[PDB]
Amino acid sequence: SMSVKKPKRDDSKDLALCSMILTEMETHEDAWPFLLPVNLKLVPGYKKVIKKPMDFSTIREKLSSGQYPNLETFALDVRLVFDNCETFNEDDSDIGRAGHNMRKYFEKKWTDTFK
Repeated sequence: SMSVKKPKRDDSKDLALCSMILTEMETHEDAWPFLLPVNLKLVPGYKKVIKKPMDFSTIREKLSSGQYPNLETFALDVRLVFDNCETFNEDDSDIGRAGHNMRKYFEKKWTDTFK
């Protein structure tokens, strides 16, 4: 509350650490479905169904241009990529499996880096 704060955590490396996580996600062999925005002209249904499209290149652009106010907002976008994936793709499909793989891969890097 006013003049009553938990000890100040060092957040000075967060931008650099998120960047590294995101690079590792970009270079994973199963990243291919998430590297670029889904083409809303070429994929029927996607624009109407998926209210907040997200992908790694968009995350990268936001990260590099100071559009994430904090760690949590970066993690929410990353998770959105996989939530979107699950909404649109069957679990038993190459893309559905990629999504589950990448979320697991992500959450581990996340826990190891920040928890």
